[PDB]
Amino acid sequence: FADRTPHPALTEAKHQQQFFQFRLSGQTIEVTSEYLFRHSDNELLHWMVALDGKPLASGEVPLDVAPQGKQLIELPELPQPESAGQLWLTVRVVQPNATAWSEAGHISAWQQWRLAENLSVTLPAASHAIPHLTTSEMDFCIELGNKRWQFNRQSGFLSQMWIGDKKQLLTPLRDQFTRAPLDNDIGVSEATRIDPNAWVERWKAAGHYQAEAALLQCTADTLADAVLITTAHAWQHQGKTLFISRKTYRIDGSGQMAITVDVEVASDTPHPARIGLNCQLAQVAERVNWLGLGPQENYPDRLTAACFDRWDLPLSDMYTPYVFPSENGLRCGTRELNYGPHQWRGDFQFNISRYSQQQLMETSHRHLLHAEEGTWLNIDGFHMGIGGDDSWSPSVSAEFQLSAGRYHYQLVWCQK
Amino acid sequence: YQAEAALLQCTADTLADAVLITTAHAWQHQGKTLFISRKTYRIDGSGQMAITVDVEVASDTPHPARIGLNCQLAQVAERVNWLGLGPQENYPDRLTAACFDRWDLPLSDMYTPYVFPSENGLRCGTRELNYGPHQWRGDFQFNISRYSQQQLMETSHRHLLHAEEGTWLNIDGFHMGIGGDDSWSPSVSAEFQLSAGRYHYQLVWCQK
Repeated sequence: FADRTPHPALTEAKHQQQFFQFRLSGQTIEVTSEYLFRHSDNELLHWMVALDGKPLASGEVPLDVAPQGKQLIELPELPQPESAGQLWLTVRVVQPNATAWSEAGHISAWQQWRLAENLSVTLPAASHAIPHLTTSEMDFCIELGNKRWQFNRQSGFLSQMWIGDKKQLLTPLRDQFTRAPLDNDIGVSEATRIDPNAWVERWKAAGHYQAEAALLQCTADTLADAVLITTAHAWQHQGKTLFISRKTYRIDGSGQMAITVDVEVASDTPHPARIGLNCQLAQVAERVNWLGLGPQENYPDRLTAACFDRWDLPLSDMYTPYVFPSENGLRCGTRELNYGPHQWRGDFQFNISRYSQQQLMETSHRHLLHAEEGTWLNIDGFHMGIGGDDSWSPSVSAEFQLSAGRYHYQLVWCQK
Repeated sequence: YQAEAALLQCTADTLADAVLITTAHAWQHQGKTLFISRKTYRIDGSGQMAITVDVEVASDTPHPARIGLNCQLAQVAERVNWLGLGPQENYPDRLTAACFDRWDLPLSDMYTPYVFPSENGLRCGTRELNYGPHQWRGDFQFNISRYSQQQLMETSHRHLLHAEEGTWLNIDGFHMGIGGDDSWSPSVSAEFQLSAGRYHYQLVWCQK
């Protein structure tokens, strides 16, 4: 920024430009120096092995590598844990002494790998409570203890949740296929010249910002130990169907709501910017805690600098204050998200903030944004890349476009 | 090749207009779990059986060659009719020559008689498959023949293969590439390996 505060992209540059490259083969790390003239005389390697966030083993090794040379670091016998989960190894190069240009402790290079995974073969514990279904003309209502869910039979969405007598939502949980466009999406270098190939022009022309959801199906069924809700919606713009979404909600005796989503996208509509859900939660909390890539904003085509771990930040750090407001603050590769009493589990990307996508799209300057009531949550199964080979022509590469035609993802929503 | 399926869950439920069966299995080899598979079968009043499959693959097992279903059908028919890429054998990294259309061939043309027997006769990008009274719909790759995968793996020469009773059907949601930059070192490119960790696909099985 003009005051010399970093954008999140600066960390991506730092990581790709590092002077140490790493390879893993079994228990061995090979370190390669990309210095041309200096010996690595102010460098030590810290390694850590963690199991879904929890530390297991750790260590340090001095680096003694000639310019353009290699060093092989053998790791100790790593622990075999009992429990399920993925093991992660992280190495970081630390400069122990100050230089003319850096403090003591400066981190100059890092890298992360997956080690052994143990898949979870334990079935969930059978609860004695059965959720109860009530049918009115307008609603399906499910009760279990103090918890209550309500589904609107006309719109076909989850419209409210109660813990005790405290409402949890200000806006229903609905599909989202759009983002507040980024500068790379807008694709303009001269204010007088509009490119009809820019992503934002293609999305407005196809009617992605105006598309209306029509209900096809909304049904409720009692199983032995669960209530199952089934919905289907079609998004249409002037006759043409753009997207179809089929959903199941399974509410069991443990309180957990499992959401399964299947989406179809018309092959001749421009590929969508995302496939996910959004809602406005009623409560504002101070912290956000997640298990996934972080701690800074990261996107499918800008996530090599980010590391899998357990991260915990104040809500204000989950918003990037770009001077021209846009979609911002995404975290990819996430397995668990905790915010107030809610927990979401799955394999998803999310962003969380006090500004809606509609507000970020309508506002030309960051100082004109005002915090809305509650918190906006966007949870995505899939998200398009951001591009940036240039900013005045489409720059997202074909492997980061959502072009598959059919998409599946699942979430669990529970109260921790 | 030796992995054994252990049952985790098998449950049945009546809905308003359907029966729903739920199963889960784990494939294990000497303590280690390689794959988990969760399935639902929904049989409705129209006769159609909808199958939904979700698979998890351990990140440190070598990526699998395919993720699908197989069975041996009791009947032998003369023709195979499908809507999808064809008419010749095609694989995810060799399908640019094939064209989407409605194809109809005798069963014997769905087998490629390579002199050294192997996996053969796959058709990708398929939306509908008809064989005798059965119809399968979805988005899948399939192969159909009188030889099992076990027979093709054990037999060194094509003249020593014998037709089994009935027809073997393999229906895949996902299939690895075949490679061939060379044949004496791993040659499948990373975009054709099944490395995603989690996989979903669905089929409808009905009687036309």
